[PDB]
Amino acid sequence: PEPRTRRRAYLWCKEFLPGAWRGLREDEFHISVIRGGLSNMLFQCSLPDTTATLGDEPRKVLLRLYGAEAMVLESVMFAILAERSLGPKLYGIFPQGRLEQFIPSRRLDTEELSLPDISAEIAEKMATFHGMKMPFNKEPKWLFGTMEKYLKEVLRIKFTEESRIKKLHKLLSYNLPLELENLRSLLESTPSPVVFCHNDCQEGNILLLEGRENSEKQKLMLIDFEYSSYNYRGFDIGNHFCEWMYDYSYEKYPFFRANIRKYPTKKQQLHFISSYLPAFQNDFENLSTEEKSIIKEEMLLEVNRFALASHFLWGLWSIVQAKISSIEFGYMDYAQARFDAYFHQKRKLGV
Ligand SMILES: Nc1ncnc2c1ncn2[C@H]1CC[C@@H](C(=O)Nc2ccc(S(=O)(=O)C(F)(F)F)cc2)CC1
Repeated sequence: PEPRTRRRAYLWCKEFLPGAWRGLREDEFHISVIRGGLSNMLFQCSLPDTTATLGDEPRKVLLRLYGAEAMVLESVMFAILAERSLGPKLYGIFPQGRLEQFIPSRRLDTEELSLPDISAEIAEKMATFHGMKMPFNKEPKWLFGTMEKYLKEVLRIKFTEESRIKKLHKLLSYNLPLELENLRSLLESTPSPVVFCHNDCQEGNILLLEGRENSEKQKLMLIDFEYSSYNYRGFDIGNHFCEWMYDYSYEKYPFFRANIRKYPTKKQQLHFISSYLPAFQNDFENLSTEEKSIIKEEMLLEVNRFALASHFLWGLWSIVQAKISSIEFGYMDYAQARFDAYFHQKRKLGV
């Protein structure tokens, strides 16, 4: 970072954080980039090793700059999740960004989502997240409201470059407005409890906590709640299952691989929900084998139907990003991949 912003960040840390941060000079302030870009930039700020801690205060903190009533809701949500220890602590909030607890950890990779212990804990963390009471609108308008929003943007897109017109053209040929109504119809007739959903539960949004790699059941934290809202539970689980097929670490264009064969098997899904249901309804454990098994089979139909909305939603989303995003990513190919998966899943389900 340039000297002007380095100023900004020094002051935030000095003005907002307790103990040693308070009596610290500009010439003892360490900050380096974690993630650059023009939106949601991340930086680690730290004390010198030479400087002694006074009280509770942390040695490292993460600074997050927004870059680019939405802010009120996200801030409140983040504060609340920090109070309940479900997210990183919140140390500072200001117009340009926030200071949060730095969680020593790494992101999971796509392959890890299928490891039984990992999958089981995600299901447990997700169930916990789904139990949160939040001061937000409890009507499930997010999913279809967001899909309509992006669809309407998609119909207005026009591309200057030539290959992009052809790609958009193939996508528009599916009759997106009509297909959206097909989806709504299917989902309106699929019962799914409304709950506080993460809405974006992918490997890059799950941290594996340092020094807990040997723990069986408490080694992960869910992060990045920008899309979170009251939603059908089926979406969050179906969305997460879709995320087994996609790997965003791929180092060449289009900067992702899709592997349709990596969608969880019946067995792997059952592994996930068998960890989910006990964690979401505490007395589920005490049902009869028969009653448990009826609930589980029903739940598989549910999440596999909702997985269609994941394909449809991120497909549309991805067309819009191709237009407006600064990030280096093959959006249009990703959109085609999500729609291919959408039509494949309808075939699999017989819808
Ligand atoms: N509160 C949080 N919210 C979202 N993500 C978080 C949070 N806390 C941690 N993380 C991820 C953890 C894993 C990962 C990470 O640590 N990356 C990273 C860390 C440090 C550097 S560096 O400063 O250049 C270094 F090399 F160390 F010197 C560069 C990159 C990304 C950040």
